[PDB]
This record gives sequence, structure tokens and C-alpha cells, in this order.
Amino acid sequence: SMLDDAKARLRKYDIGGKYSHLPYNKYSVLLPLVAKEGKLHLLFTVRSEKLRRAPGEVCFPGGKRDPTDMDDAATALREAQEEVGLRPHQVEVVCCLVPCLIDTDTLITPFVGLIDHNFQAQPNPAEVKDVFLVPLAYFLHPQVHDQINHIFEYTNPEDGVTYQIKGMTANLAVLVAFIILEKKPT
Ligand SMILES: CC1=C(Oc2cccnc2)C(=O)C=C1
Repeated sequence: SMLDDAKARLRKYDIGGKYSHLPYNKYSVLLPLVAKEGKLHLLFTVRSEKLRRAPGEVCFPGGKRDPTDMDDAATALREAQEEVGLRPHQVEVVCCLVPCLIDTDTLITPFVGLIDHNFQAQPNPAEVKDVFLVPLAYFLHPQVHDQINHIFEYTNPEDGVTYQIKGMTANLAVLVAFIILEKKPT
């Protein structure tokens, strides 16, 4: 099936707990995979205009590890629940991808999660202004704009709204798209 095929490709890139104990300032992100109308999509958030770190930007659900978290995957699931109301029975965490190093003292660990078909996002307005889906295949032929820095523009055909996706978030999307969609019969 489409979903079994996805998890099997994703598992070949799992680095597991290899880098998880290093003494960094630690953040996790959830890369939420949704199946809709026969195809895979990623779920994104637009950050509230109120936040100190990066108001108004497109990002994956996530945030800073705290003393309650049993492990880095727990940080990502705690944070997704708080931002968009995703409960634990509604997500299967399939792997841990390569972590992202920033600012000399920070390590961001990405987890890929398969989302239940009956999940419906409840955006928390203190943290997220909007939630939207993008088909995974878009990231193989994106509409690119240069600000030199590469920016993706995605227009939702449901309503004509344009979102800008850039930086680490855009890098991770392309990575997931490659892993899952490369080399497939049609
Ligand atoms: C994650 C998920 C879907 O997408 C969305 C999009 C926006 C808000 N909530 C859910 C869906 O249709 C089935 C599970």
C-alpha cells in the first residue's frame, strides 16, 4: 500500500538515538504526513504574530525540550498537542531523520509521523495563526523565488491563498519528498 511503502522507505534513513545525548540546547519538530484524496501531504503551521521567535513564519509543529519529556520524540508530540490538538493515539512516529545544527550550541531533531485519517486541527491562536496542507509531490517541482536565498511559494487551489516556505522547514520538506517519492513506478 501507499502508507506501508512510505514507512518502509523512511525507516532506511532513521538514525535513532545516536545523536540524542550530546550536550546541546535541544528542540524537536514533527513532520506530519497526511493521506488525502489518494496522495501524501505535509501539514504546516503559520506561527502567531505574538511570538518572540519568528512571528508569522511557516514551520512544522515543535519546540524546546523540557524536564518532563522522556525522550526527543516526546518533545515533538507534546508540542504538536499544544499547538494543533494532535493526540497521541492520532500519530505513529516512524523515524528520526538527520538533526539540524544551528548557532554553535543548538541541535534540532526531526521526527516523521503518520497522522490518523480522522484528525482535524484545532489551531491554538496564542501559538499558531493558521494550519494548512501541501502535497508532498509539490516539493519535487516547487515554484521558487529568490530574496541570494531560495523561497518556495505554494498557492492552495481551494482558496487562492499563497504561503511562503523557506529555511530549515523548506530543506526538511524536500528531504522527505525525495525519500518517499524517488524511483517509483506510476
Ligand atoms: C491531518 C489530517 C488532515 O488535514 C488537516 C488539515 C487542516 C486541519 N486539520 C487537518 C485530514 O484531512 C485528515 C488528517
